[PDB]
Amino acid sequence: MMKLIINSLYKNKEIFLRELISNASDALDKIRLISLTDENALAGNEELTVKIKCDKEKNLLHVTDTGVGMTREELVKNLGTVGFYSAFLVADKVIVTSKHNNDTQHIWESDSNEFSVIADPRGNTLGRGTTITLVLKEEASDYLELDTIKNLVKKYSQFINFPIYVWSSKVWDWELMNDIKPIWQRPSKEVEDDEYKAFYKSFSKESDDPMAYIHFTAEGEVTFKSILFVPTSAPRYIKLYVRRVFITDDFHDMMPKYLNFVKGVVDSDDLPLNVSRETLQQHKLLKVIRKKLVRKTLDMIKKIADEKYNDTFWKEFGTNIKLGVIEDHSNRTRLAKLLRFQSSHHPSDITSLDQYVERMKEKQDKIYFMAGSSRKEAESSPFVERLLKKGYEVIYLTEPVDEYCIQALPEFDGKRFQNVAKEGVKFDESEKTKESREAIEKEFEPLLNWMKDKALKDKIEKAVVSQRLTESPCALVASQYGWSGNMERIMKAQAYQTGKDISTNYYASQKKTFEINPRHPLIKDMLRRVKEDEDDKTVSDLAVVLFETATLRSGYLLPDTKAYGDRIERMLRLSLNI
Amino acid sequence: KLIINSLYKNKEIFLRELISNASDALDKIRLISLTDENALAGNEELTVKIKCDKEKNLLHVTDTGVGMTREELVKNLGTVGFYSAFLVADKVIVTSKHNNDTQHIWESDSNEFSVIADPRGNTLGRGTTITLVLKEEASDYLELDTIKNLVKKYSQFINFPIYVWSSKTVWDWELMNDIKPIWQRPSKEVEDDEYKAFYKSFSKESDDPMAYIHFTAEGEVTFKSILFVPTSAYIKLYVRRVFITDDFHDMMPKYLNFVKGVVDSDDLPLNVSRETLQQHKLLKVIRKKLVRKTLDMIKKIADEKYNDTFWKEFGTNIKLGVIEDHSNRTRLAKLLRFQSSHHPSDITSLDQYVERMKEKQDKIYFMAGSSRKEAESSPFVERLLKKGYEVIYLTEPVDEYCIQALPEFDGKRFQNVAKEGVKFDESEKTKESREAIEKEFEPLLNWMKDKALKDKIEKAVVSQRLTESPCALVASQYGWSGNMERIMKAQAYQTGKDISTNYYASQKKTFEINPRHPLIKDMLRRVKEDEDDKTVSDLAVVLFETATLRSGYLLPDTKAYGDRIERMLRLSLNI
Ligand SMILES: Nc1ncnc2c1ncn2[C@@H]1O[C@H](COP(=O)(O)OP(=O)(O)NP(=O)(O)O)[C@@H](O)[C@H]1O
Ligand SMILES: Nc1ncnc2c1ncn2[C@@H]1O[C@H](COP(=O)(O)OP(=O)(O)NP(=O)(O)O)[C@@H](O)[C@H]1O
Ligand SMILES: [Mg+2]
Ligand SMILES: [Mg+2]
Ligand SMILES: [Mg+2]
Ligand SMILES: [Mg+2]
Repeated sequence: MMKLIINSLYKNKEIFLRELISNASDALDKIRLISLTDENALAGNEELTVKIKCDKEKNLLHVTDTGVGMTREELVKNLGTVGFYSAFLVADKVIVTSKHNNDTQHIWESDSNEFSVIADPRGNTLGRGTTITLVLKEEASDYLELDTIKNLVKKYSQFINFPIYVWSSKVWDWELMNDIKPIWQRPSKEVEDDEYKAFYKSFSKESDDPMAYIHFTAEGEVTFKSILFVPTSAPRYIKLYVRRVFITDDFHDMMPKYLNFVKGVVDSDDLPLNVSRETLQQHKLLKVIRKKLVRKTLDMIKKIADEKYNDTFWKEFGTNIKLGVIEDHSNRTRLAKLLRFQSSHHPSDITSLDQYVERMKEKQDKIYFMAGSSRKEAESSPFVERLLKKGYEVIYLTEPVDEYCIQALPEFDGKRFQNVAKEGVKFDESEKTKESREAIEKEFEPLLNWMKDKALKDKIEKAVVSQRLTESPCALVASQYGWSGNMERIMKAQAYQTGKDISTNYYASQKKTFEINPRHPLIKDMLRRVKEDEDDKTVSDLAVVLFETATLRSGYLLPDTKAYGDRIERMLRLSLNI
Repeated sequence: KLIINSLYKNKEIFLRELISNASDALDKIRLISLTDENALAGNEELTVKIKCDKEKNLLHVTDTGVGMTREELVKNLGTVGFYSAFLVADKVIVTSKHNNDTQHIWESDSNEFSVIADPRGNTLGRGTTITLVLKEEASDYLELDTIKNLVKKYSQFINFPIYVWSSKTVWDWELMNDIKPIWQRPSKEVEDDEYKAFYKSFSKESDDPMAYIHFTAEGEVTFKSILFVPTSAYIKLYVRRVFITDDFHDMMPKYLNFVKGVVDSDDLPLNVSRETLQQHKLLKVIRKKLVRKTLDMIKKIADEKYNDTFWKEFGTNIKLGVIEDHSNRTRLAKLLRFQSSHHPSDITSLDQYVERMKEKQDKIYFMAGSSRKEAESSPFVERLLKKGYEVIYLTEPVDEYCIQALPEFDGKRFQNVAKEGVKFDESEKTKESREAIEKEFEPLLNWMKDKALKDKIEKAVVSQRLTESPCALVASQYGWSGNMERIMKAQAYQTGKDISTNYYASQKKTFEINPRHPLIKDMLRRVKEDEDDKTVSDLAVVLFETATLRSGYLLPDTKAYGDRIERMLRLSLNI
């Protein structure tokens, strides 16, 4: 898009200046950074400033910085291959006078297409820096006013930490337009809400408010002031200053990987200023600063209003909190309180763990969960039937990270987690219920022994009477430390996309505990016809099909769909005549 | 203090690491001299001079390389490598002169150290001398007979002159080294064992390379190169025989990142910057020639070895190659291997599939699965197999993508058996017989479309691809199959999210039925008797839900499926 930018930004026509001030300030950051390890880098031009002149006589607008500038080699690359082209929205011809420490002064000219670089016939005028000169077009020929620049600078120079002067009448002399003092250095009581929002937009754009922000000052082992932000959306970051001097935004180990979405500034008066980037990154004080940034980020996330947290924060950054529980051992408890999940308590609303706890029964000491690939799968599962009926709430885990997240959290507020698809599910039992159960177990013993010893031999660990089923005839339960259906699934996907066929593992190719419902009509009939004739194949063929459907119902992959299907066929044939 | 009596087996390797280091220092100062004329001021020469001393019990390894500054001496020297010098000595004296600093002396007694300015001052001009005060238990190294064979043993591929202090019965330096590079020699004269020894000199891998190629490039650019294929999953750039770098990451395309070798060009600029030389026009011409010659090498590998060994290791690289490299796609397509229904385990080439194709067969049929077993027991391939058509099986994630980037092989288009478009030719007697049976089952076709499976299927038709299977779900040509439903939705669940309202995930499929199948015949038989019957209603849904799993898709509602199954199980027992 050559000339297809002028019309798409006819709204933001005045931003040409903001884009130039931005560039000037960046150039000033770079040379100031070089001078921290080179005592005579400022020798060409002592001051670090932004100067703007209106040359209405010649139709020129001058933006002069005393920054790093550009070399002969840098002029042909950087100025060619928003941004710098923003100048062409108000200028037909663009000329930049520039002087770098490692080369002589040159003048770069361009209409918009081709280019040419010549040495400035005047010699070295700036000493160091760059002057952006714009041959201002007809409709833009009004910026060269004694108040237009004055007012535009005073709104687009906000948050520029270098002094900006304009050549003005009063005698023609420079006049300071901005305030050099950083807003992160100002006390919180004085900084307005709009100012914090405007700051967020100034270094990340997007023209929408941050989700949240925190402005703090640190006391103790290390001293620094900081402003941190939570963006409104997960993008699909942190600027470090030492004694008010910009150093870098390339330090990625500032925040742990789970809090990578956080944006902001850190200004430390304790870090070494007159040192290299490699030395500062591995500095011991940085690890202290980091621990403080994480805690203050979590303070900020915690402060988000209840509804907004669930409806907005959780939706974008819930996974990050889940990864946080796994990574951040020292902040685990704070993070566990930030977790939100779906549960049987409501069809869609998410719940905290504290809210789950408050809803618990007096003698319930396990936080129950069902892990699936979708809510629907998890909620229509055979394992939640009795729990739900008797009023136990079950958390539903529908993302693959969820199970590693729970698996990394031994307890929550004195309560241990229990996977309903696994051994360890308990119901408080009255003496009447308890005894009525023991009678059932003995009544169904000839069916349990038949299933284990012949019908389903070498398929199941054992066959028992279940206490977790309502509507379902049977289900497959994994051992307490074994793999569930959801884990088998997650692992098989991982072993296919990356792994080298982990078929003969340990607790992957193992048999499960086959639990039956003594009140289900079909199991009742099955007990009857087995005691009469144990070698009745019609019952034996029916046990296999029932077991294989339980496999699917339980969340496990079927070992051979061809055979299963062929059984279903035979069943359907002897269910009619076909 | 756990290396002295173990590292031894390789016990005399202290010299190899010291020769290697000297050569690196020599390589580095020469690299600086290309842009800087004042680099070789202290010394004009670039040598390695080893010297023996019986009386003082000292062994000096002297180089005229870059040298080390005082700051570097403290950091670099200390904790394979430089430490190996403590296997034969218990005190290493390092004298070093660098262009940016005065001459210093570093000494270490394996534990502690010290670094002071040399009392003698500048005696080296530029470089380092490593003095070894040998142990009296392993001081055999100061013997002329021993040192002469030891330097030749570890300087075969060192391209700087190595000298030793010797005499003829007149003391002077002698050359134990031929600095003409292996790549610059004529291809005929270089022995096979020399190419192998060269591979281990820079890879430090011990084992042989799987394959190698040594060629001289001609035409648009001229260079000499030796490229290697390793046995299990870095290119050195030289200009005018002068080492430049090995940090040019894009020398080879990403798919061929396993290739190791050297490139020596007399057409590239020498006295220029690394940044500049990386973007030079001739380098891209070299890059294109490296790929083609690499592929030439991969093609020269014998048949069995290719499938048994190359394919097992780098097969995935070739598949990624077909996708990445548009220019060499046709060359790469011929390197692809897949399993097929021709043999239970053997993999086949596409040319081999083509040679087996039927007279008037225009398509290469493929079935994609999570494993071979699901692919080979798919309803989709039933009649193709029976009629003698071969089906390629795609059991890996990349496969789907690989074939997709290949619009044709040798004039043939690929056909997914899970998708509409499988062809079976027929005579007028077969075409009319089909059109008769098709109109015979049409009442059932509309009953399944408008009653039984009203909003679950796109259309119900009579299949020509089944033998044993009663039915199957067939995908649209512009739709997703079962395997692609996975690949996509096991990444929307894994990474993506909110893909319920996707492109075509909740899209209905074509429900094909087998007219010769007992259950489909008796379903047609009973569809005219009542129709309002809930037994055939259940029969058809249960069969449709079983066809789904059987077709590679997933069951909408598993519970409802279970509930159906058990009502049928009620009939088969209590009745
Ligand atoms: N005043 C200046 N002094 C020195 N170099 C400059 C100046 N203005 C522009 N440049 C060079 O031109 C390049 C592009 O500038 P610009 O198009 O504004 O993008 P940017 O500032 O790098 N990033 P953005 O903030 O998105 O515009 C910069 O990387 C500089 O190297
Ligand atoms: N003769 C020498 N001249 C200049 N520098 C040297 C010399 N010998 C060793 N060094 C320095 O000491 C460092 C450590 O050497 P060494 O322990 O052999 O590892 P390395 O040379 O970096 N790589 P490698 O030898 O493959 O393990 C090197 O990085 C060199 O900078
Ligand atoms: Mg910019
Ligand atoms: Mg069958
Ligand atoms: Mg070494
Ligand atoms: Mg039921």
